[PDB]
Amino acid sequence: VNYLFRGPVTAVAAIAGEGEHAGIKGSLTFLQKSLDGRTVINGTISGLPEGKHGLHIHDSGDMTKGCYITTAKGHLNPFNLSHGAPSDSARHVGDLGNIYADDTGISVINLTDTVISLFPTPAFVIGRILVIHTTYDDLGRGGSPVSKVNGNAGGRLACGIISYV
Amino acid sequence: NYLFRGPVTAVAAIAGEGEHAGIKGSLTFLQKSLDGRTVINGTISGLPEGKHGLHIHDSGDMTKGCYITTAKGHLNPFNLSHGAPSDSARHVGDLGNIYADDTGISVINLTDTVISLFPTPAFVIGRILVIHTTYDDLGRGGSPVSKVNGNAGGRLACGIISYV
Ligand SMILES: [Cu+2]
Ligand SMILES: [Cu+2]
Ligand SMILES: [K+]
Ligand SMILES: [Zn+2]
Ligand SMILES: [Zn+2]
Repeated sequence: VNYLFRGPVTAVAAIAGEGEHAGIKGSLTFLQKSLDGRTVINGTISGLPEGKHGLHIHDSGDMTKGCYITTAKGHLNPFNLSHGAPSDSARHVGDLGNIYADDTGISVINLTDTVISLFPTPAFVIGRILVIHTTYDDLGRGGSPVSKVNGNAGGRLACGIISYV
Repeated sequence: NYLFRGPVTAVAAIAGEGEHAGIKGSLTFLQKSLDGRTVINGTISGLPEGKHGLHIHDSGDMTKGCYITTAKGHLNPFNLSHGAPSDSARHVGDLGNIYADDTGISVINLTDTVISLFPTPAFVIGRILVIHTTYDDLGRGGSPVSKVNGNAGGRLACGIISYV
């Protein structure tokens, strides 16, 4: 069969900020053993402001303008659902929740997801931008008009394209 | 499965680092239909004058920066030898040479029928596009890596091919 659909797939994202956030640097590894399997996500980021930060996969993979996303498209959402928590049934494919940075600015990313895919199914996330937001994802529960659009997590601190190892 | 329908648009943001952080460019890839031709357009600035190999590599991993010497393998799912874009024996990732003149500007307009923006075995999204130090010898160079990668030297700049 087409080798893109075979065996374990490993993907990575090099995460970096720019300008005043050029000190935010890290990486994530995505591992999915089989088409029907969960995806494990592991990594570290350093240089972050302490506290929670939304972690989302965007519909665009376009980084010609750095971490500035020109398109208005929003989070990766091929099933046209509303913004939710990773464990919610009403979520975008790109809704991976919050990560946490300690007071030294280190974040240990350690999570598993059953909605994203590293295989070319409709939930494919390769070739899209992974975003680390300024503040926390309210999981669609904040009562803000944009709570159900993107969790009201603010601007972008750092970005990277999810791609093949 | 929408990854195999309609027209697909992809982009690569090309950048150097270190002594070559002035190298900056972008390319757009357009493929209107599965198995249709792919049209490539863009520009790169800041390059040393002359010809530079342009290849899609097997890895998309940018986590060690662009200038590694660990990932020299071109995208080659069909296990052929390195060649020119028009050669019959070529890698999927073999896009030949671009040219930069004395301004350091390279203008790129290409059409390819080997790469794919759809997830067939010739899929190039999620892989690194590499601009090399010097020219691709198109497999006609006599170095022991002429048929492996065209003997184009190290890397000047990279960019991941991703969805628009
Ligand atoms: Cu977001
Ligand atoms: Cu090359
Ligand atoms: K073809
Ligand atoms: Zn969302
Ligand atoms: Zn080659």
